[PDB]
Amino acid sequence: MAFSVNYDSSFGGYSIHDYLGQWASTFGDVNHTNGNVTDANSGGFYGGSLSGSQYAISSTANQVTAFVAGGNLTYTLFNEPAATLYGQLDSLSFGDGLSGGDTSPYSIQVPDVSFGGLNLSSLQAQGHDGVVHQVVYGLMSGDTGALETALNGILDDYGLSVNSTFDQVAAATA
Ligand code: HEM
Ligand SMILES: [Zn+2]
Ligand SMILES: [Zn+2]
Ligand SMILES: [Zn+2]
Ligand SMILES: [Zn+2]
Ligand SMILES: [Zn+2]
Ligand SMILES: [Zn+2]
Ligand SMILES: [Zn+2]
Repeated sequence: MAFSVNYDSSFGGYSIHDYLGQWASTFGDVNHTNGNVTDANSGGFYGGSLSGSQYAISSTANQVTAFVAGGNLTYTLFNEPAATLYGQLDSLSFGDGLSGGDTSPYSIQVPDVSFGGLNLSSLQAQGHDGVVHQVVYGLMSGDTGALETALNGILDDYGLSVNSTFDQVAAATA
């Protein structure tokens, strides 16, 4: 599992960039900035108040659209590097309807699209500009830039990019 995709068949013909743009447009922007944080726009880990096996959040614009990152995600709320998600990211899953996350895993009710085998490490020395911090925080802000750049990294070894279809990426993994 040095990479894999799964997807609702409706997206076979979407480029990765096109699905992510659709996803970001309706997810919106959680607005995780100063003066504006809440219970509502923070997310949560599965397996701890602050560290865990997956981090997940729902859109505060439509209550529904969501993602879940999953690998080995420690955080540092007030710790040495102030407010910076570090660790290990293996998977991103996008879609509608986040449930669970307490004594069960975070699970998406209506999955769209899912990447596994990302192999992306940032250690807590690298702060609020590590890499998993930049991806995840990016996603929390409706900004897929950081995820699309990393994906092109993974995908260009297969002679593809995020501007190729899901069916196409599927073919190149087997
Ligand atoms: C792992 C996912 C998380 C990421 C990537 C993240 C990242 C950030 C970033 C980049 C800021 C910068 C604020 C700014 O400059 O405007 C921030 C603020 C903040 N975050 Fe997080 N955070 C995460 C999880 C959490 C969690 C679980 C909490 C707990 C409720 C939390 C509480 C806060 C607080 C209290 C602030 C500053 C509030 C203020 O000064 O007004 N964060 N976060
Ligand atoms: Zn469908
Ligand atoms: Zn914003
Ligand atoms: Zn959707
Ligand atoms: Zn939808
Ligand atoms: Zn959908
Ligand atoms: Zn950007
Ligand atoms: Zn490469």
